[PDB]
Amino acid sequence: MRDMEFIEWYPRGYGVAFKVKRKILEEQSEYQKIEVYETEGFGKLLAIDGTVQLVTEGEKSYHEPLVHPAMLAHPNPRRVLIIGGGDGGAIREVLKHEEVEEVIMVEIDKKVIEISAKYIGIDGGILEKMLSDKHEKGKLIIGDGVKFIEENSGFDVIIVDSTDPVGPAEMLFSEEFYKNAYRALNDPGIYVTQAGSVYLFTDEFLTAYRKMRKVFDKVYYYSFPVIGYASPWAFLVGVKGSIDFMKVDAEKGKKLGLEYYDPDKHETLFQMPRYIVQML
Amino acid sequence: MEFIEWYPRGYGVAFKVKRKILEEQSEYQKIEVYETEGFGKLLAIDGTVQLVTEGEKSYHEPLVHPAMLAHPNPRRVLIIGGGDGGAIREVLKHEEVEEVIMVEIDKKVIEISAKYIGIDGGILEKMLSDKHEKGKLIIGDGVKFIEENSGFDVIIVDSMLFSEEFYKNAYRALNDPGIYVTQAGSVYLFTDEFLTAYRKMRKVFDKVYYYSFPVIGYASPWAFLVGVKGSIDFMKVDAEKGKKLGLEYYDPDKHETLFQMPRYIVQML
Ligand SMILES: CSC[C@H]1O[C@@H](n2cnc3c(N)ncnc32)[C@H](O)[C@@H]1O
Ligand SMILES: N=C(N)NCCCCNCCCN
Repeated sequence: MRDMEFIEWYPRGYGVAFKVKRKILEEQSEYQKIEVYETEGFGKLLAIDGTVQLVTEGEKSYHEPLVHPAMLAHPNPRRVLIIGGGDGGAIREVLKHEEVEEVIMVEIDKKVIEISAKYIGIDGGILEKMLSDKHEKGKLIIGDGVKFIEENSGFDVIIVDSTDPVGPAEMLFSEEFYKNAYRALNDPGIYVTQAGSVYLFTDEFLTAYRKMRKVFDKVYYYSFPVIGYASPWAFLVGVKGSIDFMKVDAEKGKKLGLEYYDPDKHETLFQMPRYIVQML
Repeated sequence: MEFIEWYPRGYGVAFKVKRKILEEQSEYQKIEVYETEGFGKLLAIDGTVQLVTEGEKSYHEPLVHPAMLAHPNPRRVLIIGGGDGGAIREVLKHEEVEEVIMVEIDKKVIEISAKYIGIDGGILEKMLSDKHEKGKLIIGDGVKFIEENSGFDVIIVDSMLFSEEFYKNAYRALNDPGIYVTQAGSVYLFTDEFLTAYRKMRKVFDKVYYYSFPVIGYASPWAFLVGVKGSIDFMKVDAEKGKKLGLEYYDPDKHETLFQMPRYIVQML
C-alpha cells in the first residue's frame, strides 16, 4: 500500500476504513488515547481509543440527527445540557436555536477539547471561549457527567454525546444514570443519546432501550447514516411530559439550514431493520 | 487476511477473511469467493462486493418487496441481473407471481453462485436446467431484451442500464399499472450517478420515487429508484401481504420510513 490507512474494526470482523495522508498526533490523556489524522478525502479524523469520533467532512451527518430532532420537538429548549461533545460539534448545533439561553457542557477529558480546538476546528471558535469562560450562552465544566447529573437538575434538553459505553462513558448507559437524568429534566423535557451501530452494537442499543423504558414516560428510537461510523447509527430518546417526538417544528428547522437531517420528512428518521424492532 | 473494497474519496468497506475459496476469470469478469470470519461467504466481482451471505437480505429485501407489495397484482416479473439468485428468491415469496424472467449476461456468475454461494434455495439449479415452475433463465443483455419484450407488472434491475433510451423501453415494457425499480448506488459516494438516473427517469415515467436502505456489505446507505406506470401510489404497500413474507430487514408496517435521504441530496433533485 502506497498510502496510509486507518481502520476501525467492529464485532464480527467488519471494518470502516479511510485512506489517510498522515497522522497529525497521538496523545495519551489520563482517560484515553486521542489521535488525529488527515484523511485522503474526508478532512481530519478524530479517534479515541481507535474508534472514530468524527471526520470533519461529514460530521454533520452525526451532529445534526443527534441534536435537532430533540431541539425541534421541544416546545421551548431554554436550558440545555450536553455530556461529552469535546469536539464542539453538538454545542455548535445546539446554539443554532434562538430559544437557547444557557448550554452547560460537561466533558470529562479536557485534552479532547484542547486537541479539538487546535487540530479539528469544527466548533467555530466556541471551544476556546468555553475554555476561558468567555462564552455568553455556553458554560464548560470539566468532570464526569454521571456525577454532575447526580447533583444538578432543571434542563429542558439533555444531550449525551459521549464515547462508546466502555471507558468512563459506561455509566452513561446505566439504570441509575437514567433515573437521575429523568429527574433532572424539566416538564416537558427531552433526553437523547447516541446508542451505537444498529447492526453491530445491537446489544448496546437494545440494553439501553429497555433500561430507559423503565424510567422515562416514553422512549423512542431512530437511526441515521453517520459518515465515519459503521452505518447506520442508532439514537435513543427519553421524554418527560407531553412531548410528541413523532412531530417537530418544521418551520424552525428550515431556519437551521441543515444538510443531512431533514425535518420536513421527520417520519423517515425512524427507519430501523425489522428484526431489531421485533426485539424491542 | 482482509478484504477491502475501496470507494471514491478513499472510503473503504472491510471484512476480515478466514480463507479464499475461489478465483475464476469468466469471459466478462473476475469472480472470487471468500469465507469471511463473521459474515458468511463473500462473492466479489472485479474486486467489488456483490454480497456477503450473512447480510445480503438487507439489500435484496428493500430492492424487491416495496415494489412487489405496492403493485396490486404482480403476476409477471422481470429481473435484469441478479445472477446470485437473491432477488428471484425474494420475488418468488409472493404467491401472486406466475412467471419471473431473469436475464443475466454472465452465466459463470450463476454457476458459481449456485455451487459456492447458495443463497438462492436451489432456484438457480432448476433454472440452469430449465426445470423451475415459475422462473425462466435467459442468458443475454437486459438492454436488448427489453427492446423486444413487454408485459411485466414489475421490472427489477439488480446488475447503459441508466440511459434515457433504456428507461423509455423499460416504461414501454411495463403493464398498466406497473413498477420499475433499480438499485442506484451508494447515497453518499455515488450521489451524481443517483441524481443523473433520477432525472432521466423523471422524463419517462408517470411518477418517480427514491428511497434508501442500510445495506450490509457495501458503503451504506444504498439508494434505490422507482419508476411507475399507471395509478400506483408507491407511498402505500399492502401491509397484510407483507406480514406473510416474514422479512428480516425491510419493515412493510413502517413503509413511510423507507424514504430516508440526506437533505442536501433531496435539494439537488
Ligand atoms: C469526542 S466527543 C465525546 C466525549 O465524551 C467524553 N466522555 C466520555 N465519558 C464521559 C463521562 N462519563 N462524562 C463526561 N464526558 C465523557 C469523552 O472524553 C469525549 O471527549
Ligand atoms: N465505535 C464508534 N465509532 N463509536 C462512536 C461513539 C459515538 C460518537 N462519540 C462522539 C463523537 C462525536 N461528537
